[PDB]
Amino acid sequence: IEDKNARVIELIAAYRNRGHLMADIDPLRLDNTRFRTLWDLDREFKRKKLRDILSVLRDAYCRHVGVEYTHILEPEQQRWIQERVETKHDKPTVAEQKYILSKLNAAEAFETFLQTKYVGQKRFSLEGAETVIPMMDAVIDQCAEHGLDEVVIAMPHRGRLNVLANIVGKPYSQIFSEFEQAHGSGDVKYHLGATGTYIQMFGDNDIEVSLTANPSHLEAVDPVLEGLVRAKQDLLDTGEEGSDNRFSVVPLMLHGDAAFAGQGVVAETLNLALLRGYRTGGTIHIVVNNQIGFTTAPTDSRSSEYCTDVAKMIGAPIFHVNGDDPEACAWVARLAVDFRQAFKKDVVIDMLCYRRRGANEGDDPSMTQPYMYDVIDTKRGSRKAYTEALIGRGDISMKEAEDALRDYQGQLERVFNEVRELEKHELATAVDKAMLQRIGDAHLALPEGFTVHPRVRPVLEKRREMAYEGRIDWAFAELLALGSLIAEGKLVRLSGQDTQRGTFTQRHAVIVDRKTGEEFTPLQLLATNPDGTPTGGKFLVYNSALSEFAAVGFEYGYSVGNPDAMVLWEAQFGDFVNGAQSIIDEFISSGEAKWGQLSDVVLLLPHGHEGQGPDHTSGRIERFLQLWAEGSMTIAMPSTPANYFHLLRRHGKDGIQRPLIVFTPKSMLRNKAAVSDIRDFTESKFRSVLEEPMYTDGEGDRNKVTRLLLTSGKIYYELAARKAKENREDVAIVRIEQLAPLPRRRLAETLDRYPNVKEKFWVQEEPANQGAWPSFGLTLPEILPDHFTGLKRISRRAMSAPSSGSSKVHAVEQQEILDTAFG
Amino acid sequence: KNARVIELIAAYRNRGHLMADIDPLRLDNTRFRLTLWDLDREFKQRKKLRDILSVLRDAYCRHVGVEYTHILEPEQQRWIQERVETKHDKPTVAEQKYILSKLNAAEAFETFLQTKYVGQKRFSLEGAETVIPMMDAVIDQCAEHGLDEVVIAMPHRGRLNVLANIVGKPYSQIFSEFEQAHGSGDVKYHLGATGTYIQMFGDNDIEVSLTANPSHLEAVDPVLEGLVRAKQDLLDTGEEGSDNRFSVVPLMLHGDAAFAGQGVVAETLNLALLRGYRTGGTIHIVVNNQIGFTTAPTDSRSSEYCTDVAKMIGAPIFHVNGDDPEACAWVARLAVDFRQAFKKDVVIDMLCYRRRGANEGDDPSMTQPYMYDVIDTKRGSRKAYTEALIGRGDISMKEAEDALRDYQGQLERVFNEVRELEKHELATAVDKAMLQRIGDAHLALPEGFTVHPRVRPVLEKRREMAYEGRIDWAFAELLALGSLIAEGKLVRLSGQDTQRGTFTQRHAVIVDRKTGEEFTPLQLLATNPDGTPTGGKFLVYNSALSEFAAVGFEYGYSVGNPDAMVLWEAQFGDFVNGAQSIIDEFISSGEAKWGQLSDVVLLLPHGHEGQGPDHTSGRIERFLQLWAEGSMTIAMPSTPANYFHLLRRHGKDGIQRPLIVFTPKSMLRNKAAVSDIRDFTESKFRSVLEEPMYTDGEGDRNKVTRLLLTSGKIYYELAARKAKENREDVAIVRIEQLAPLPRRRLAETLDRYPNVKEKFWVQEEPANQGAWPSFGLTLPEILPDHFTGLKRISRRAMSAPSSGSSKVHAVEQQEILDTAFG
Ligand SMILES: Cc1ncc(C[n+]2csc(CCOP(=O)(O)OP(=O)(O)O)c2C)c(N)n1
Ligand SMILES: Cc1ncc(C[n+]2csc(CCOP(=O)(O)OP(=O)(O)O)c2C)c(N)n1
Ligand SMILES: [Ca+2]
Ligand SMILES: [Ca+2]
Ligand SMILES: [Mg+2]
Ligand SMILES: [Mg+2]
Repeated sequence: IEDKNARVIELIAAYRNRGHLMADIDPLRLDNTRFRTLWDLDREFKRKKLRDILSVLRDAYCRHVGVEYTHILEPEQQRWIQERVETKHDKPTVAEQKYILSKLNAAEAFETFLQTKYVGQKRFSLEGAETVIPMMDAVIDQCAEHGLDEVVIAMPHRGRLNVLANIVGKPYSQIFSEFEQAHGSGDVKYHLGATGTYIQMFGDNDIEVSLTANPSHLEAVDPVLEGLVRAKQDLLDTGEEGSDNRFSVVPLMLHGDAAFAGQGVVAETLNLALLRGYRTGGTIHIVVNNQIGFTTAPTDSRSSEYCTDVAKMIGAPIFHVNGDDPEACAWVARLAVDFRQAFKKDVVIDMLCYRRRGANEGDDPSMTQPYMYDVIDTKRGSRKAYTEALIGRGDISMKEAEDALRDYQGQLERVFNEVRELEKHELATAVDKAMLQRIGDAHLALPEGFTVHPRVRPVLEKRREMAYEGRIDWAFAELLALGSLIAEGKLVRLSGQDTQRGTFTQRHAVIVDRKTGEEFTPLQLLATNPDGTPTGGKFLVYNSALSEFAAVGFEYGYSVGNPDAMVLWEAQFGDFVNGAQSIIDEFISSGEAKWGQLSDVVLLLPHGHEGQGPDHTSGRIERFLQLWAEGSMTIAMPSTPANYFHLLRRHGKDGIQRPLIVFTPKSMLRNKAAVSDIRDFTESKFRSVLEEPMYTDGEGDRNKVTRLLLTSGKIYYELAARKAKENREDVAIVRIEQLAPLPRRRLAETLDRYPNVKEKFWVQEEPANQGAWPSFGLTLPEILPDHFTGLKRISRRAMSAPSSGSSKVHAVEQQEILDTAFG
Repeated sequence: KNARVIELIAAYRNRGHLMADIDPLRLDNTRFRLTLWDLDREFKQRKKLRDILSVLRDAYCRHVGVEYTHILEPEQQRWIQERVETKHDKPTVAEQKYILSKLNAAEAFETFLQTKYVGQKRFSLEGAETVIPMMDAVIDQCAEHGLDEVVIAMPHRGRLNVLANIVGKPYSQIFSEFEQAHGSGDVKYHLGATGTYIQMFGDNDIEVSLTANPSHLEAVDPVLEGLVRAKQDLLDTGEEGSDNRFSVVPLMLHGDAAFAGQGVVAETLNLALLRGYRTGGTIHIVVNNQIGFTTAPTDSRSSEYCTDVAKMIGAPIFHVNGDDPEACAWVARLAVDFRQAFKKDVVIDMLCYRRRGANEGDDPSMTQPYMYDVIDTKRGSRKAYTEALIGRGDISMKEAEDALRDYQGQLERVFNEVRELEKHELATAVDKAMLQRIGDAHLALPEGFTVHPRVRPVLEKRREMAYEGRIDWAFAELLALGSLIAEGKLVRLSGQDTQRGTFTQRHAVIVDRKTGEEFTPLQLLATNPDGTPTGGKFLVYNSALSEFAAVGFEYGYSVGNPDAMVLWEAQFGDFVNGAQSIIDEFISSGEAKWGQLSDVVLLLPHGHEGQGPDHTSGRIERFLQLWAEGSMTIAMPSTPANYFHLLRRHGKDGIQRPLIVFTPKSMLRNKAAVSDIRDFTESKFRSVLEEPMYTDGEGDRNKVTRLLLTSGKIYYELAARKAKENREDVAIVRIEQLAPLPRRRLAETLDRYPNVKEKFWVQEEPANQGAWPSFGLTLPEILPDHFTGLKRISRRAMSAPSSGSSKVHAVEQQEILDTAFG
């Protein structure tokens, strides 16, 4: 009947849409509520019997795999999943089953060794979650089967050393070398990066496997992994910026259930997944879902059914899999890789498991989760269970079962023995005029039929004029630096919020056709020599998403992935970079000292007191200076276009991997005094300390100076204009262009040229507790006591905010600084 | 045939929104691009296919795109389905005229603002004015449900319009001393406000408020939630209340690019149904003008809609055409009804356009030439809706002309009113019985309650400490909070694993070994011995794994209820940098910027113990750098009793100021770090502490030639070394209150050591960290006769808070102790 056939259609849709709500995914079965005509079952429907349709639906959607995919908007993706999930799956070969068991044996023997040999390692234990090892193995093996080049992993602490041994393939001698509290991070080896080669067992392919470094800040590494992968993909000419659509470098990202639901950086990183500036062709996510977060239950950790519900944001398919079924876990891992290869989109695997040990050393987890731990106490391991089931199903003989147990024992013996044996042993930046002229000419070498917006056309003509006649402004000097690096063969990646045009309408790195909307990148012409051959260089410029945390994390990641790239991230205003504070604190400022991991990332932070309020005034110079330690970063605030040009060229050509923090201008972009001569680009270098041009080039007399004003940034021009207005020959203004490391020798040598100075003042726009004064006021009299003893401060008064909220108050305070400096 | 119909119905319900006419600009030209005899056949409840298809097209493919089949609760899917799939009778002309009056009021405000003042184009609501009759419908529907208050959080776009036409603030207050291509134009764009909404066609009124915010888009989102939650707790409504009304409604506005890119959005959505954070569902309005400064949506997000993040918590989503203010008002009322029925978030994606540019003097056709050639052909929302009402025969020409008179009068009124405005232009000690009561409370277990065998000694020890002394840090904290509850104060404590405590020291909540039932010993102190309530309460929760949203929430909670004691605890101080935007933009600076006060406490476990650079520092140097006179109190107590007095002073001083506490980890179990009963019953907070051998023992201060100034747990190590070597020539002085510096108490303490020849600031932290960067510069300036020649003893300056090796940590710690006694 038509009514009966309709009930079947509704039944099929119910299993496809909501079957996952009844699938037997929890190996602990904590929730019992979850589970709570006969003649029609043998009737054929449109041609299969109802019982056979219902058996296929129960096997596919209500067994050990919960499939969520009907939320996906692309019908072809829903169809692809449906077809692969709704078929009579042939059980794996005994060889495949034995191989999964061997990986479970290796994982368990590793955990047993680690928890028996050392005392304080329980909090990092993978016990109850060992099925993640044959699962990761299946991901990597499937990537090798597709002929891909590398799998890059990011993960937290749980099972880290097991992943090093059984996935990366690192030897025990390297893993437990100089191996080391009830809480906190263990050995530094729980944080370091690693590289290895994975060799297929039943295939003839190999693939590179790497693991990126990370802090204890859960999920903070997520955008770093994406950036590192994208840099590697651009190097291999694969993916978005490549010749092929393979995206042959795969991000494999591990997570914990509580961190995946609560950390905002997860959503920000998922949001990058299909962006032209940030896509990596889909990430394979594995959530180690042990249904606990330290002592916190999932009902206090999230407001949704699953810890993975955030991934619905980008229409990713989600697979909830029972961690006690390593075959279903391996099968889902392979399906995930196939989906990622077919659609270049993220796949999330929610592996339901348990945490056998506590949240900290000496923890009795039944104190806060008595019910969960009374169930965990009855649980046998996933290895013993999978071995028991294979004999139960008659898949392996009793002899084969004992050999598997002696493989376990041999694996345990080997790591004890190997660690026992280990314990027994224990450049010029100036360019030629022709280079400047070429970059100028590039702004007018428009494609045939291209229509420039009438307001952009004068910018291009003025850049040709500047290249040939001088008075080069800040925005053009930046493009002269990047353009000349591209001409020399360097990859330049520039990104940030509205960075193609520039927040202050100054950059125009990308220009838009007035009639078609087609994008044109003038600096990209520098990637080709006049002979028509490539330089090897490239200009990659993007408008970022409205993120700071993920975007800064990505760019840091990108510089790690390709140390030969020039990577710049620009804040809309330096004031918004505090949204990426975790990246600044945990990776950029400290990654080198903590993990030996190097980055040459540039942060461009528009900075300056101009009356636009406390969120459009400061990049927090004082915070970056406080983070600095010898050799960790370079911190600068250039006052001239040419000095900024030389700063960027020195950074890209010095052969050193060190982050550069630049406090960049806003109104000073259009200050007509803030322009440079051609000779400043062709016959000079970066100057960490600058004197007034009247003393280095003019008829100024340094011996008339009794008051020395030390400063940095745009306030120089205001100080210099007041000096000229009042003909103050008794006053000299010295700029500190490089704030960190302090240019001690150049500063001492410059000050020695003013012998009649009776008083020295550090002049700054920022409040007394901000800017360079908190560090300079303490460091300058200590590093140079014969020069800075008695150094006094001229600044805004100390404030709890970077500035006043009133532009009227700003103007009064600015004038007060100028009147004090010349009082 | 019947099967094809079932599939057709599901296709409209699930994907009809992909074909709905939601974009007023119709930028995507590919968006729109079994038999006719079956159309007249009745299907199964018995309706013709033509009728089923008309209802489905009207409900899902007109000016409203409905997303709801992702919702796992079947009763919620059914509720939406039933209200959306009905033959909707067109509104009454009076209702249409009311919607027009709100568009009249919205456009007259924008015309005035963009004509009277220069530099206002980047904040313009032009192209998005339909958000005003939409917000009006939200608030009017909340008043119709008899609710108490609507609290709004929004960015700059249409902020003053909302002040005038939603909050009801007069023009004289909005434009008072009203003050440039970029940034924030006026402080009025950031300030909080409060008003009363009076219904037009009803007899209800409702309070309407707007919370303060920085320019950091979406950062205010968790702050709004905390604020509303505190107001709900005060009204005894919602989760911690007698009724399930949740009578205070969060109304949260957003921009399309910020809603998709900011992680704090997901973190705040994640709080929506949590017992410690739920507010009964938030009404979200996304002002989706399909642009983010100069950035197109394809570079801003990886999903079809800017609102796709809201699917995380199964919120229903309504995409509505901003050129249809009737559909916009209808969806707003439906959203309020859903929120009231299910106590869950509702998201309204209002598709509109941004008439002006991203900054003053911007020509947005430079970067979006196609969008702006379409915007240039667009007539305003008010003129379009007026023209539509004329064509549909809903209003006569006289009625349309009277609507234009109403518009013209509203525009004249603002100009005139602003023209007229321009013409005029405590003891913290408790009694022994209080300590004994808090001790006894730990053993006053409910009938049949089974204590975990490892928790029972903690309870018994607490009874012992209360009566015999040697009170440890963890108990001293509960003595402070418990005594405040006994005095009638609401105490809210939360953070990651805060019920048990990260270091298994707190046990604020204990769990029944057999049933899992929670017991809160301090909640017994909310009742007097005679049985009457004190008016106090203990609200303690395990937070989600968030820092940004959790810190934002607690800050907002203290703003919502200034009489509450609100404490947020970091698992380790090292993770608080994930909440840097809240520290920088609200906690440290809200008072100076907006006059907005908070008494929030941040508890940051801190100390060098060899657990690595992410389990060592709460970054004291960063909080000290943020501090300015009167903004915050910053402390690092060394004794349980001093921490007790610090919390009691904070809760009872009648001052709304954040308190930053650097709390211990191993020092929780240090047997020397214990206090006597008399320290709680006959003392007070001590900003400076001397060694007990000089204040209570036989020590001689005149023998001291070397003074060691320090803070925190390193004191005990310095004191133990002094004892071991009998170093009478050395004295150790602790600075318990780091900010504001206790200048007088410090000077008076140091005057008691006349023979001191050298002074050293001793700290565990690297030289560029801890208190030395600020103290090394401030102490010789504020007290030159005491600290000229002050020298530092510390770890060497580092780019990380510590070494990654516990072996390196131990060597460096011993080096500090040997230098201090060298
Ligand atoms: C950003 C951040 N916040 C807090 C912590 C402290 N912390 C360490 S483990 C833990 C609970 C983690 O739960 P989950 O994500 O489910 O992982 P699991 O330990 O269960 O594998 C927390 C809150 C952290 N390391 N990082
Ligand atoms: C956290 C943060 N990052 C960056 C900015 C700078 N910013 C100001 S407006 C803008 C674009 C906003 O787009 P959208 O959210 O769609 O709002 P709209 O201006 O279109 O209403 C940005 C990136 C900011 N204010 N806050
Ligand atoms: Ca370099
Ligand atoms: Ca207070
Ligand atoms: Mg977990
Ligand atoms: Mg927008």
